[PDB]
Amino acid sequence: DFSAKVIQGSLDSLPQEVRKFVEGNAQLCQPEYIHICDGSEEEYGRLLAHMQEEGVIRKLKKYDNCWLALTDPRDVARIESKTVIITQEQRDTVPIPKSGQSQLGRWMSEEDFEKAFNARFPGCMKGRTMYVIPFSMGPLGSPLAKIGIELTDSPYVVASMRIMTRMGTSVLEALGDGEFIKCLHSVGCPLPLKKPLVNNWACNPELTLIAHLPDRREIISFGSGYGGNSLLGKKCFALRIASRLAKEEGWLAEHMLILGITNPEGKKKYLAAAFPSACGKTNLAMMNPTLPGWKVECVGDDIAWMKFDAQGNLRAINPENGFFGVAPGTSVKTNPNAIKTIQKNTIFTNVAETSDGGVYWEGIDEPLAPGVTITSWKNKEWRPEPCAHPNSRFCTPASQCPIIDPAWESPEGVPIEGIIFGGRRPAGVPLVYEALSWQHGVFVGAAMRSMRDPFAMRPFFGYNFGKYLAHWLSMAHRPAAKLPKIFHVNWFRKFLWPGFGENSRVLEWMFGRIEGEDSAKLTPIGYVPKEDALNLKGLGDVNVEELFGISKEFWEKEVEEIDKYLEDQVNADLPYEIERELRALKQRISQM
Ligand SMILES: [Mn+2]
Ligand SMILES: [Mn+2]
Ligand code: NA
Repeated sequence: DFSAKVIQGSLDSLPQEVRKFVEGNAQLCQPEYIHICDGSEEEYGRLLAHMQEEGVIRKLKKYDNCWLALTDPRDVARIESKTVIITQEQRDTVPIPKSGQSQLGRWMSEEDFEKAFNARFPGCMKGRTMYVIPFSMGPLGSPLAKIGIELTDSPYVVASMRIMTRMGTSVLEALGDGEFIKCLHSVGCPLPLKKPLVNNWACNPELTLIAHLPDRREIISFGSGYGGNSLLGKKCFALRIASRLAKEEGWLAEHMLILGITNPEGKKKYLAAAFPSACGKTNLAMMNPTLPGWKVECVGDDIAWMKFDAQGNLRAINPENGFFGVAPGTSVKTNPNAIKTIQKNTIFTNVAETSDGGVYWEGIDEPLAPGVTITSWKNKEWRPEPCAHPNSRFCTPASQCPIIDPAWESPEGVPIEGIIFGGRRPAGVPLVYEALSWQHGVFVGAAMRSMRDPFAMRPFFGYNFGKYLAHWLSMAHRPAAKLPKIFHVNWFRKFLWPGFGENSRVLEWMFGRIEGEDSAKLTPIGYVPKEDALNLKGLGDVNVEELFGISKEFWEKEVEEIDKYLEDQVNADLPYEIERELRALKQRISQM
């Protein structure tokens, strides 16, 4: 019994299964106190003040209620070599490759994990508070939303999870006796400290391990307090666990932005998009379009959960409640909507601090006022090695985005009429092309690169990628399902295209193609825009010949390399339809 150690809330008031989870890991981890989070503003402010008192965070006096954390240099990102999924058979988690290691995930046996678990978690929270975070992934009470409970010994995680999810007493009420994802986290530094504490950031880099057990509905993470390792809603739940749930239940959990686009007549369409690059999604999702009368609005910039309703519409929600964006490259010039979002109630991690209480990073594109000296993320003076860590972050409420979509919290979701795959390619791949079919579209997603990153999901596949491809293809056999039109974009051909707000011109063409305009020319790789199909007013003389140019020699090599990749990495689980599209594309290119 742990009722004596409860410092907020009550074990009695919890649902029986939530109590089992809290009390069981309390017995294992042995925390001093147990804090059931209510999600309130009072709880949030006093927790920030407590982190301030202990040197864990610093207040940023320039802004309204903004904070800065500086971490141990050994704990600054997701570590893929210590990120694992546990199933009975390895084959269900990753395809068995013909050669070498799998690039599509990392499996660990139930037995191996059991040893690792017992060598870490017993007594790991000694002298620390165990925070119980009840959180909803998606608008509270949405039919697409899923609920979880995160146990953690890190106040930084609690604060960050308040921004990145809906959390508090309301989630416990909405949950009741229903199912939830069990999330267990520890920084892995029980008191008294065995190891020395670096920069007031508790971590155990040697024993760091981020484990997923989809069959048990469990995420178990140890040793890292950073981002995707500690905010277990973000990658562990929303992509890795969710994609397995999505396979079982007939929906999709994807690494996609969701944006709403409006034409000058007020007609609205929603698009989803997967890019492998860090900045690529936020650039597009928070874009200021340069075309007169066109509007762009953000539903989300990272995760999309998509399900077909009874009318056959692919409905999407953003399961997150905030933005955990990469800080470097966030420019006052070329990303003003993102900068506006972060001016209040934002937790920054590993960015540089100015003398006047502001933030700084590489690519901010705003010169500092005279006198203003910079302190780097290592807490030392800096003079124009980088001032901010390249994977440094802002953690900010989604509601504060100036162009947040009015339907971003709609429980039914938004109707996805188009899915966009993206890649940074210097040669060969045109500005934009549209997939010939759903099956070809799935192949396009599988052939993405900028290391190859199919669906932008390489580090996040929750199960076998071959079976993931088969799951995608199976959507074409759902009764009366209106399949989204699929496109591939490449802003970075050479640079022949300005990009930024001008990409709205490419989105107009996608919009019109969805409406059924004959504004397309057929090519061996798919449909491209016609001569004069794009709106180029205000751009001068852009080289549309070389920009939409399709070289026989390039694409011959491209399909060969895709063939080798998919044969090697997906192997026996590669669905016939993907191997068909590959040979079909190979054949179309041979006839050029
Ligand atoms: Mn203290
Ligand atoms: Mn992401
Ligand atoms: Na610190």
